[PDB]
Amino acid sequence: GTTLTVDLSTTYQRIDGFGTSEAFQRAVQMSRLPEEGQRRALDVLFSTTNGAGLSILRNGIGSSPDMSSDHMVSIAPKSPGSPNNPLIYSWDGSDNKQLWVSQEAVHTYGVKTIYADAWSAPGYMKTNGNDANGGTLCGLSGAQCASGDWRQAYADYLTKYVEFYQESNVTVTHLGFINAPELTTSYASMRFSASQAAEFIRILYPTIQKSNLTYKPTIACCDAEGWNSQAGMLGALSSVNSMFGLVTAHAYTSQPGFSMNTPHPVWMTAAADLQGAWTSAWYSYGGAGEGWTWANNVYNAIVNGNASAYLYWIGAQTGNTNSHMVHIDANAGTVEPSKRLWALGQWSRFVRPGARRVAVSGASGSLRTAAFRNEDGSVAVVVINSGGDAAVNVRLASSSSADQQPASAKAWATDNSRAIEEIQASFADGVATVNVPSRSMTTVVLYPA
Amino acid sequence: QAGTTLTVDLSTTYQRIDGFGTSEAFQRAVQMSRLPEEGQRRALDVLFSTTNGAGLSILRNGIGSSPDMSSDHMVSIAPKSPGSPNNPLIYSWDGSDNKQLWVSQEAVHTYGVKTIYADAWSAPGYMKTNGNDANGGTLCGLSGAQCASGDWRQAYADYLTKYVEFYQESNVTVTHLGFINAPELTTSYASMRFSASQAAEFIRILYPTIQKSNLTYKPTIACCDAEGWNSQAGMLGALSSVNSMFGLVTAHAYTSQPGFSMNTPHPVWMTAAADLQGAWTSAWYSYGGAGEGWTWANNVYNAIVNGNASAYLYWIGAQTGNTNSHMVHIDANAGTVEPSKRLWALGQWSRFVRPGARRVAVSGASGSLRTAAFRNEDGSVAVVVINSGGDAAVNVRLASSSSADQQPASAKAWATDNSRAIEEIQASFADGVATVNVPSRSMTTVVLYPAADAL
Ligand SMILES: *[C@@H]1O[C@H](CO)[C@@H](O[C@@H]2O[C@H](CO)[C@@H](O[C@@H]3O[C@H](CO[C@H]4O[C@H](CO[C@H]5O[C@H](CO)[C@@H](O)[C@H](O)[C@@H]5O[C@H]5O[C@H](CO)[C@@H](O)[C@H](O)[C@@H]5O)[C@@H](O)[C@H](O[C@H]5O[C@H](CO)[C@@H](O)[C@H](O)[C@@H]5O)[C@@H]4O)[C@@H](O)[C@H](O[C@H]4O[C@H](CO)[C@@H](O)[C@H](O)[C@@H]4O[C@H]4O[C@H](CO)[C@@H](O)[C@H](O)[C@@H]4O)[C@@H]3O)[C@H](O)[C@H]2NC(C)=O)[C@H](O)[C@H]1NC(C)=O
Ligand SMILES: *[C@@H]1O[C@H](CO)[C@@H](O[C@@H]2O[C@H](CO)[C@@H](O)[C@H](O)[C@H]2NC(C)=O)[C@H](O)[C@H]1NC(C)=O
Ligand SMILES: O=C[C@H](O)[C@@H](O)[C@@H](CO)O[C@@H]1OC[C@@H](O[C@@H]2OC[C@@H](O)[C@H](O)[C@H]2O)[C@H](O)[C@H]1O
Ligand SMILES: O=C[C@H](O)[C@@H](O)[C@@H](CO)O[C@@H]1OC[C@@H](O[C@@H]2OC[C@@H](O)[C@H](O)[C@H]2O)[C@H](O)[C@H]1O
Ligand SMILES: O[C@@H]1[C@@H](O)[C@H](O[C@@H]2CO[C@@H](O)[C@H](O)[C@H]2O)OC[C@H]1O
Ligand SMILES: O[C@@H]1[C@@H](O)[C@H](O[C@@H]2CO[C@@H](O)[C@H](O)[C@H]2O)OC[C@H]1O
Repeated sequence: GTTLTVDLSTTYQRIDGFGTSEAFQRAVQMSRLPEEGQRRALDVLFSTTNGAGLSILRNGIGSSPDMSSDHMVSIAPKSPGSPNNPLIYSWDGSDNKQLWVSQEAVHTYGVKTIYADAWSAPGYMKTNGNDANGGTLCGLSGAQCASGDWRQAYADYLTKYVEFYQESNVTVTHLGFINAPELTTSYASMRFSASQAAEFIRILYPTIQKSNLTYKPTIACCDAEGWNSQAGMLGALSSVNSMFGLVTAHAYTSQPGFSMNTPHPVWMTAAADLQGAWTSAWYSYGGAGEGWTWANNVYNAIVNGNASAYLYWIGAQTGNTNSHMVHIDANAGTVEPSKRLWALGQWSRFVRPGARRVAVSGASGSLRTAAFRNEDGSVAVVVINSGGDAAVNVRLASSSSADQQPASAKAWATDNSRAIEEIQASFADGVATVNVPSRSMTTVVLYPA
Repeated sequence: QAGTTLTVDLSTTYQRIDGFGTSEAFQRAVQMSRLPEEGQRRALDVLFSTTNGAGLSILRNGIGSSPDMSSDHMVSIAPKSPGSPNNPLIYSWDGSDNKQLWVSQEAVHTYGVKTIYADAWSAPGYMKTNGNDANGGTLCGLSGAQCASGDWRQAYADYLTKYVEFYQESNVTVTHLGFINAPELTTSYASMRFSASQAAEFIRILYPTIQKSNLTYKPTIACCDAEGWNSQAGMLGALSSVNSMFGLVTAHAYTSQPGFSMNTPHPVWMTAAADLQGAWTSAWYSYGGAGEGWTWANNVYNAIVNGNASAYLYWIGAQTGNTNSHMVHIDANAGTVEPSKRLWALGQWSRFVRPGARRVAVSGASGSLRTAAFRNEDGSVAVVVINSGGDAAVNVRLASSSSADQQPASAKAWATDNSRAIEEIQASFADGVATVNVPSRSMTTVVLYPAADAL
């Protein structure tokens, strides 16, 4: 059959993980389910044995005065009157139900990567006096305010949000201070040029470093709405590459189809079929909402976009568009996972944080392949099969060390009939033989003893 | 103060008490079986008799993991590997289970025990990363434990189910089932290392295996018999995803004490404690030392009132040897059995606080008295009085708020102390109030009985 030979001596990017968000009170929607529904939603998102095994949670650092509509209330919703005054913190022990989701992810399911991102400063820190409708942080170049220079205050505020999480037994590992900085919206939004982002990183970095935080989070930038948009910010960011450690971008205004010129890992932090009528299907005709489509979208972001992580926009939510992976039926108190959840899971269950992408060769026409060596030495080989059932042999290169060689193998597939379902893996003399199902994503894993 | 009045408020309730007990694992049951017939009967009586012994209501058995009965090892029902987990397991039943089946049959059919907790300390060696039931190692096929020989997770679930079926076919119902013991500890004897995450992983496999089995009674899954409260409490977060698939939290009292309530929806049992290394003593009170009956009466109190425990098991019941690892001493040469006052301390609880009792509020204790109260399923109310002072005149009553048909029509009392082993004392009863002289340095239990069916 087809023989796929993994070359562990040819390496690419590290994989930090896969995930999603419950921002904008999507966590509050989850919190209103019955106990059994809450548990099923958390399980299908985070379970490493019986769900998607998502390894990254992205939270919003709320900017709004209250929890009206779907707004994320800020930890400091009321102005202290001057940026020279201590901020007025009113920690509610909830953070828009994101603290609960985070505690479950970390303490119940073993998630270790928590990305907190502000879509805006509080309104009193901004040129327009409002967390919505754009505007900029007071005190940046070209943004003087009568009320004062709020740059250090905003750095102190973000540091305090991370401290509140720490005191609630959750370590925020990555910290963002803008989202879609190129776009004014009717909801939480804030306009920074790439230059202003560099200016603010020079203030935020020493604030974190001098803080009493147990773990100093890595600063991220800038959650632009597409690859091209974020790539256009990298020149101005290059002066501060010693002071941040993660580039973030979405997949809306352009696709993750090229390697960005940055020394940092690059995460694709939001993608979705936002407008698409709800479908739970794996494959029907290759539509934009189909699980098969999203298995390939992830492949493309990793192999062509050089992404180290891939986050779907929203995990569990109500509504009937493909903006989310897991449908909440608030009436029945029920939870329905789409095959998009299982697409992201077919990746995340087997390609764990700290994996290194490695060369695989031998694929035929109708197979797209990628390989990853996990920190534990397990070698996950992804096979996306656009044809009929295919006999595939998976092995390491001749030149592989005996300590890298597998003593056992397993395989799982997602297709129309399967949700990360274990399939037979014949194992003889370092070689795993699997029948990759028609129109499936199959992951074959080679385990050392 | 016409004595100290203890007033029970039946409207204020706490946890249920499932019972009190011990184990005869690691061939301690074999040591009992070697006694002359009268010695066997005396050992069984002092453990289980509800009239003339400690009335222990729970037995904890080991699910043997060893390839043979060398040393004190518990031989497995499946000591020989089938080579591969695709192959049916090879069951080699000996009709004995390291003499635990006999102790169980006597407990259930002679003495009325209804709760039988079977716990594996290891899978058989051939199912593990180290190929041995001792020296730790992990079940093959769990996350972080892939084995050349295969994935033995389903096999181990099938094996545990089959152990329960062999008991069922020998007319004993296993009510509770554990699959690890001290999962944080590697030892030179039966031992197996699981993280809390691995335990949750295995529960997701074991639960449906039990539910689809042909067992007459589906036992409740327990976890995880950690060596202390702190160690077990640290496992609860990873276990919380499978709270719909198990029903009992278990922990020991070695590496920390049962001094706080665990955050779990399940009943919590303290399934092993002992003065393991203390020189044998049979005494109730000498100075408050680690082996004394008085100290163990207080350890039970603390586990129930401060630990929120629903059950309390001493490590071993009857055993040979010269330490306080056990409650009842066997002299294999004399063929004799000698209960310590630790046996009588646990019986001073278990005789009167029967399975299903609900802990209830009691007020009025003076400085020398520690008190707790329990409403039994039959409406009888057991009031424990632990008295560190001289003889204490005490009155025991229900709160005036009580329905007149909850109010006792009779009362009895028993005490354990340096001279008494669960000995009846006077409970003078007038107009719903029991009056007792609680002896110096004793544990006394006063029971208020409603009239019930009696004219
Ligand atoms: C000290 O230790 C105590 C334990 O020893 C501990 O007590 C525990 O307290 C918590 C918190 O108060 C209690 O949690 C509540 O539980 C309610 C359900 O309780 C009933 O079901 C339980 C589980 O039953 C399963 O397991 C048993 C054995 O495994 C079986 O006997 C059962 O058949 C059943 O098995 C089935 O299900 C299993 C999975 O669960 C499955 O594996 C199995 O195969 C099978 O299919 C019982 O244990 C419990 O029994 C108690 O109560 C009965 C009746 O009084 C007694 O007779 C018993 O002796 C025993 O004491 C019950 O039968 C939940 O409903 C409740 O959740 C609701 O409320 C919360 C908020 O508190 C809401 O967030 C939630 O959404 C729920 O809301 C619903 O109900 C409310 C009504 O109040 C309503 O307003 C709302 O709209 C909605 O409808 C909560 O989870 C827990 O039960 C206690 N345990 C026990 C054993 O009592 C105590 O806290 C400790 N103290 C301290 C200080 O820490
Ligand atoms: C893909 O992304 C990785 C980062 O995830 C890039 O790795 C960097 O490569 C440069 C140039 O060789 C090194 O000096 C950096 O130290 C690397 N960063 C890390 C964190 O490893 C890699 O260059 C990217 N690939 C392409 C084709 O652009
Ligand atoms: O510029 C026009 C484009 O269509 C954008 O609006 C798209 C792609 O860049 O942007 C996306 O719009 C929808 C956003 O979702 C919402 O977030 C706020 C919340 O209150 C709403 O309920 C959501 O619909 C998404 O964040 C954004 O990337
Ligand atoms: O880590 C060191 C500690 O002292 C542990 O050894 C203690 C308390 O955690 O653990 C206890 O050690 C003795 C064990 O009893 C033995 O069980 C196996 C049997 O073969 C032996 O004869 C017994 O001594 C006890 O189970 C354990 O809790
Ligand atoms: O490894 C396999 C798991 O991936 C599988 O998980 C299931 C995925 O589909 C969901 O609908 C189920 O709830 C979940 O259990 O279970 C089998 C296991 O071998
Ligand atoms: O109710 C009382 C029993 O608890 C008591 O049991 C005795 C306890 O001490 C043991 O040494 C004896 O063998 C045992 O009979 O017996 C008297 C009864 O009133």
